[PDB]
Amino acid sequence: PQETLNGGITDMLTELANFEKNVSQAIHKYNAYRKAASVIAKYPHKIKSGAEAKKLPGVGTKIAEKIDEFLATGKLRKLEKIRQDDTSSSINFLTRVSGIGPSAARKFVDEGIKTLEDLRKNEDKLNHHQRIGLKYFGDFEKRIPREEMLQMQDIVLNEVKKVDSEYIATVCGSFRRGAESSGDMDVLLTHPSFTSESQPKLLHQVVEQLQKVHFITDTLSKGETKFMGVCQLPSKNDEKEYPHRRIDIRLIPKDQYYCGVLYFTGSDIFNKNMRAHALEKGFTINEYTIRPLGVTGVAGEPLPVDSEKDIFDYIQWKYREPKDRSE
DNA sequence: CCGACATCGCATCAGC
DNA sequence: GCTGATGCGA
DNA sequence: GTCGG
Ligand SMILES: Nc1ccn([C@H]2C[C@H](O)[C@@H](COP(=O)(O)NP(=O)(O)OP(=O)(O)O)O2)c(=O)n1
Ligand SMILES: [Mg+2]
Ligand SMILES: [Mg+2]
Ligand code: NA
Ligand code: NA
Repeated sequence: PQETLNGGITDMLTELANFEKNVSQAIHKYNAYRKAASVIAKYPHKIKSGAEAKKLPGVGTKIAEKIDEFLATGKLRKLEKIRQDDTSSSINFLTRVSGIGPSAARKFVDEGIKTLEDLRKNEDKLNHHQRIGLKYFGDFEKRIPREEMLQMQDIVLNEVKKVDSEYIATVCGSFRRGAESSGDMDVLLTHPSFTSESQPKLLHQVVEQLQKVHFITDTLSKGETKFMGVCQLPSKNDEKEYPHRRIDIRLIPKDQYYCGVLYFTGSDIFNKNMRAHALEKGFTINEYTIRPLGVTGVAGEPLPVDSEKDIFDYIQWKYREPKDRSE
């Protein structure tokens, strides 16, 4: 029930997580540190020893050692040192630009480019995605109040039906889990003339419409089944301008619609725990189709599903509402 | 001691 | 020209 | 880094 309880520790693991991801390029250590931080964050006691923390799932030998040091000194020497290392701190920060991953960030820092200022000086060395992530650096780190999400949802739902009233658009992600604020907007899309069976420009025409009314402002990537870009709420004539926001639109076949709603509603860790738990209950689920495993796991055919708890029963879990799907 | 920890679409690079 | 590998964010 | 084969 508390961030403050073991906050010194959970911050330590979060920092260590980011450096593995961005500097050491180890996505699973990043995931491992996060898991440890999470379960420790829900632990309703103030941890007194590393042996005490090791008891929790996700916490093992090394993190136990790290906790002992922190508790008996108040610092982590490995972390103190990596904090003050110019190269490692520069690589880490640069990855906060959308489009710049660990590879490119390491590349830029190697040739002397270490700040936003240096980036804004070297546009020739940037792909289109990166120029936009740089441009809207501040805004993309701002959270979106649910009030604005509802306003955003209004424009989207309106223009979708305006193109063709047989479309269905569902706003998923954290917004659908009911969160008070979101980091971006996720839009699920479907149309009767697109199933797992076979109208050519379904995604293009929705996007084209949203650009027409000046909702979508930039395009990070776009194809037949998926769009990633930037959007903006129009301002009140006297009042100031809104931040540019990240938006993703994806086109999913209608006959697989609900599995997509489940997945893109999330959450992140929740989907990992469902697909890790299907493999022990003789199932295997992705964003398209839950399939009943065979004996050695030979994957049967795509079942029917006409609501989200259909899936929860196949897998035999209690139907948790979206608001309870953080993990 | 050692591999799994999920897989996806799209931009861009490596190379025939 | 093309296919495939990689990086990236989800 | 953690878990389990
Ligand atoms: N790595 C990831 C990231 C997201 N997802 C699914 C669950 C996420 O809810 C859904 C959308 O990703 P997302 O926008 O990045 N996260 P989410 O919407 O949950 O929260 P926010 O960042 O928006 O606030 O993707 C996933 O399965 N694996
Ligand atoms: Mg979201
Ligand atoms: Mg998103
Ligand atoms: Na443990
Ligand atoms: Na980034």
